Amino acid sequence: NALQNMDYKDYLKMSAGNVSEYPGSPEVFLSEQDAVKAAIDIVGKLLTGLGVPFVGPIVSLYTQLIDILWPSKQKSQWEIFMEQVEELINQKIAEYARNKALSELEGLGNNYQLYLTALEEWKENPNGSRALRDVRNRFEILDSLFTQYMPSFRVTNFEVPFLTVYTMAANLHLLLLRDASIFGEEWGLSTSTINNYYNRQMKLTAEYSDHCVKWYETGLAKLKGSSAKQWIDYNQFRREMTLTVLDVVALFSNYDTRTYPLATTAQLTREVYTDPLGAVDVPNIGSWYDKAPSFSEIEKAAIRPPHEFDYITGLTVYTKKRSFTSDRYMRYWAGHQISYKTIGTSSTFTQMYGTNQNLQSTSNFDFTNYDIYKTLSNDAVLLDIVYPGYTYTFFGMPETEFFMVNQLNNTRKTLTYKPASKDIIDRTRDSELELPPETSGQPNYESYSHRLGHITFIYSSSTSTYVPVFSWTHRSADLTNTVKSGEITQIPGGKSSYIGRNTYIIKGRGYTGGDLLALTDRIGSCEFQMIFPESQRFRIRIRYASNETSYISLYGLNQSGTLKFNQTYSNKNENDLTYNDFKYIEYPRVISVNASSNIQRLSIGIQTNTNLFILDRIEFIPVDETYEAETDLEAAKKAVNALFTNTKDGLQPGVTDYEVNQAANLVECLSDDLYPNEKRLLFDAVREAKRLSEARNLLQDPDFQEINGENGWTASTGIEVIEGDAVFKGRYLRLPGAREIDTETYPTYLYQKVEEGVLKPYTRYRLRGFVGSSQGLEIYTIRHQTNRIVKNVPDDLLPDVPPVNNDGRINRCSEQKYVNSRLEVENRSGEAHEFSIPIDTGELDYNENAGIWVGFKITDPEGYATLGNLELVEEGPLSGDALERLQKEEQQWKIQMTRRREETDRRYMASKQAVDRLYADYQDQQLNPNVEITDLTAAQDLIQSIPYVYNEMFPEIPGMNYTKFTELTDRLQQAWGLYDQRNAIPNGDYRNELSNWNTTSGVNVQQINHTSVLVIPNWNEQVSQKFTVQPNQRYVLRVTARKEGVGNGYVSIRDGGNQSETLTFSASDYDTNGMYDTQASNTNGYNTNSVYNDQTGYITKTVTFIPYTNQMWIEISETEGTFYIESVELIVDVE
Repeated sequence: NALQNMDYKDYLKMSAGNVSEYPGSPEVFLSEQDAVKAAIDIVGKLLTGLGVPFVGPIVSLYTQLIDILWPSKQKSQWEIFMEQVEELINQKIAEYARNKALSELEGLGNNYQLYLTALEEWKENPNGSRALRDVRNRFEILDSLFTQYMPSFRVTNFEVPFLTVYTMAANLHLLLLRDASIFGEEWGLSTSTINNYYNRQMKLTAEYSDHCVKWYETGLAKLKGSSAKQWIDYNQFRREMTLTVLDVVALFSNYDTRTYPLATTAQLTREVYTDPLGAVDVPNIGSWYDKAPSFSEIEKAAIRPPHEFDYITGLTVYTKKRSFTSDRYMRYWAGHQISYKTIGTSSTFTQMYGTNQNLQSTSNFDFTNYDIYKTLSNDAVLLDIVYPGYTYTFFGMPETEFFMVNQLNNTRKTLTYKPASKDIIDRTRDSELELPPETSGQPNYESYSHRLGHITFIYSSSTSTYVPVFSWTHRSADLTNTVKSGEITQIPGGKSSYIGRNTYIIKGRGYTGGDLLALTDRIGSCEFQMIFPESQRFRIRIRYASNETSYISLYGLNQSGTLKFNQTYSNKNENDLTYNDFKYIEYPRVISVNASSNIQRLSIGIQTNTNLFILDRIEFIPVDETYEAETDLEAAKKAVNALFTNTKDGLQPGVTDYEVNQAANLVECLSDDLYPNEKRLLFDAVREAKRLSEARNLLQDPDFQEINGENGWTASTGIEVIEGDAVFKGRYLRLPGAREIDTETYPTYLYQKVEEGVLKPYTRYRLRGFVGSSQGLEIYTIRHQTNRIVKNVPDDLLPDVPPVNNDGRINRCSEQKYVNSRLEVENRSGEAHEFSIPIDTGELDYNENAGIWVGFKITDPEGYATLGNLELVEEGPLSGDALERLQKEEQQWKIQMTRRREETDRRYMASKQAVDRLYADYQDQQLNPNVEITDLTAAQDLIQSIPYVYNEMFPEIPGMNYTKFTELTDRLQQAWGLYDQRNAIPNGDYRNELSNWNTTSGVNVQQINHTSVLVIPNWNEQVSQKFTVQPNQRYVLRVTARKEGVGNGYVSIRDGGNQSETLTFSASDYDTNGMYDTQASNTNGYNTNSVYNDQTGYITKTVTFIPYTNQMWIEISETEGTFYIESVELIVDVE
């Protein structure tokens, strides 16, 4: 059969069996095919050697690339790359520029051959000075040839037709530079020489990428049109230029050996589309597209909008029949339902295409667990001629064969769609002409480059258009998101799973191998589902873009936490991102996963405040067993060193007491097993740092051991000292809210004076502290001016879940790590935990001894504060502007003080003279005989009139005259003290309320003008007392009282015999002789009266008395009205 037509030549094709007239149609026929076949091989080889830094695998990779780009076949592969695009866009590169480029490329080839042999020489003899010369020389020659020639491949006017050439050359150039950064130290390159190369490499990665994408996009735009025919051409360029340009560009980022120091697996997740399945260019008949929908109707119908990566599980095809007569008919694919899913879910999706009406039959296909690596389709036409001689044509698809390989057990199978048709015209279409397998030894079911992903459909009943369209995913994109232990695994954002939420996916431009995931204010979270078949430690890295600075949170893999991201770009749409708009962030927590055959989940979400985060890919980086420990050491070595000056024997003044404590906490993280000596030395250092903090701190009692002690903190009742609690190391203060009792509100306060003795002139100091959380906390600094700030600090450093778990003891290591990550978010407007307030001295004065007051207060009953690490430190001498403004405040001050010392010295000397008058000596141990209660109240009223006894804005703190006030009050009380000892009547001035007095129930003592006054409010009401006296001694009784209203007030004294005396008070005591109108004679003859109303007006009356018994009674009463008694006094008469 086959053999009887065969020619001897065909038969001598060892295995000669009728595919030796197209023996690799995608290998060596049309130049678009051979370009595509070569690009698919190249991409396929590069994927196996990403990250790999060893000389052996790199030599064999070059061996392979060189055999593809510079074969010894009679046509140049570079020429084929030009033809490919020249044909697609129908423009030829001008003769001279085309020939120049081909020359230079042939020459590049000769130089690569010599690089490869030198590289091989060096592998065999790595320390031979000849081999080192050779490999270095040949590298330097290639680099400068690339630099010379790259402009040759982007000649302006011809950027698009050159694009494949440009791409493949740029790729070699980036690989070349990569070699420098891995082999450079061994070739003898300087550190700086290597750095220059690496910097050039990263600049060039951006230039070449941005050029490739720009011009892909421009080329594609110029094939836009309005007809179906033009759509085919537009899509061809999309497909071919993805395979030949964008797939290569997407690898460029992985050639960075600093970011990728070991083997890395990349995944191309973009979909590509094979040409639509309808017949074209049928002799004397035409094409499916002759009568078809418009360009934009096909773009809409055939091409899926961006979506989460998916794979096909099932298909139901709907078949119709078409006849013009009964002799001849086509049954064809009229529409379909396709079932598919995302990774890891179990949720089946279904979509419907085309029509399902007026059907002949239905065909079902199950593809669960299989990849489809190849399709054979029939593009058929039905042609019929009917009376009276008119031709009718129908284009449709009556047959496909799906070639399948099992994902798990690797067996092969074929499923066929083939309804009965009769007398139709057929051409077969093989998917491998467009998407060939990789060139290995291996069969296509092992080496396929793409699998069938989805099936769309171009449908119009008007034009009888019924055309399936197949999309395809690259092999490098797995269906399980498996993460292996010996490599960096990349998982692009498109490979997230559907869990029921909408998801915003942006169209990628080629840079990333696929589409981009975006999180927004509308859709805040995504989930990934992954298989981890081995137990391993990893760290996570994320490749991202954003136009803001905010943070993400990560949940899953037995942990959760937060990560800051920094703005990467500004003033662009998210569709105009270029290479340099993408950066990396690294999560600083090592993840432990246990090996499991089931899915493990990681969810990523942004905060309430955040608008946009664009996720390109997440990366798993394997780490060994000591990585966590090594990085903890590095963190601690840094934080401790930052405490000290260069000589290591002092604190920098910008370093806070809180920071000393933070560094100490991080030292705790160190492993005793790995770093005992390093840990001991860092402990030694922080201990010394803490002692240094206490030495420079000008506050007494910074650890709060002696509250209300001498020359330390003065504190209101209720303030608590806490030790052994979260956030603060050692001891801190909790200030409660102000206390309400009935009408009165009693504030919480804490203050201390720093004395003049420890200060310096013309110097700046800083009050610093840490607030855990607060509301209504007032902080005061006082030297000459008083300054006040209010802090309201949020309670954002404690967690809402246990920070320890079972082990309920505090762990200062994990506590500080958590607190550090919270101080890392950006709110410094009065709500920062730290505070630092400046206080400036001018001249010093040991007499004034003004010092510096620091004060804290809460007036709000609902306020509070936790407060620690308090310090007052010297910053340094004032100079420049700060000094001038101080000399101004100071001079403004000295003027104020001069006025105020004058107000003081008068009120003072007046007060002091009143008190001087109370005594009959200069020692103050003897009272005058003649002093009465009224001399005491007068002194007291004047003492009360001394001003500036208290600070105006903080009255609990002493003012300039506190000392003067206190001295006179002590002296006044001493004298009042003597008065009561002298007074033979116990409690005669009612300073002990009503003790010693027998009273009826309505008698009370009231505070009138800061003095005790006995009140008798009604006439049924009485007071008396029996007390002892010396018989036959002359006493004098002195009564100071005010009688108001009708009637008389009486004070009666008697002995136990026949002696008694009665003093009478009445409102007649005030009535006045009267002006009697200026004694009826005064200038001109005008009138003036006197005043009978003397309200705040007591009268003193006296009477002498001799008791002839050792007992006496006093009795106080009234007939009516109200009687007020300031003092009853019974003293021995001096005469």
